[PDB]
Amino acid sequence: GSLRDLQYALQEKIEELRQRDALIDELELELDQKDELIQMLQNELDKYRSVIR
Amino acid sequence: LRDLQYALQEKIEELRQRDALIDELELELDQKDELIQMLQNELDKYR
Repeated sequence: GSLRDLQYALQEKIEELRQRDALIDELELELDQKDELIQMLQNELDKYRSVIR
Repeated sequence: LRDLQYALQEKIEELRQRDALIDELELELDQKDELIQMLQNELDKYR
């Protein structure tokens, strides 16, 4: 009764954590991609300012 | 049954931590998007 309520709440939290963890993985993946893009962009700009920056 | 309450409390705390991290990560990627846009606008001066 109370036991079942607790069991469900725990199980719910465990399922919530796994979704949270999956989201985090996707986010960190997205971050690395944007990081690489920022580098590509900065390197590209540097072609034009190599000597004078 | 105290074991279940302690277990639940720990998961609650962990969920709070996960949620805080997600907020940070999301703010970060929003900000990387702005840098990217800023850098593209800059590159457009050179093409």
